[PDB]
Amino acid sequence: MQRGKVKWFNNEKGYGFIEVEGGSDVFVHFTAIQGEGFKTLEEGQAVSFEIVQGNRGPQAANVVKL
Amino acid sequence: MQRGKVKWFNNEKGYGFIEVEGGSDVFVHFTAIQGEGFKTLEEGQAVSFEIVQGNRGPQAANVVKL
Repeated sequence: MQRGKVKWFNNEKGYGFIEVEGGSDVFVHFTAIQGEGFKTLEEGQAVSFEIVQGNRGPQAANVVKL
Repeated sequence: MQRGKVKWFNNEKGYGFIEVEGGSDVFVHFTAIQGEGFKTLEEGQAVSFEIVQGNRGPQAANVVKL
């Protein structure tokens, strides 16, 4: 994967951004989150993930709570 | 976003392909499958998905079983 920290995530809207070292923030949607738990993330949370290119540009995939 | 059908899926390894009417097959990994329950797909199952590009080439995302 790749590593970063959740910059913010709105659990009502179902999206937020992941902050990365030496890079632009990366959009994260709830559908990308891994695990049986409720599909939410919280400010400051450590994650591993993959950057993929969709029709709107870069986005996270395979987002795992560390 | 579009629909297709599962071409095949190797349950042990957790990946397979979705076949698209008039288009190329799309690789699908279990981590893209939405919903609760054991992450798996069955040959012939209709699905909705999006296509993203990662380091390995095009792959499915937001795979929903219809």
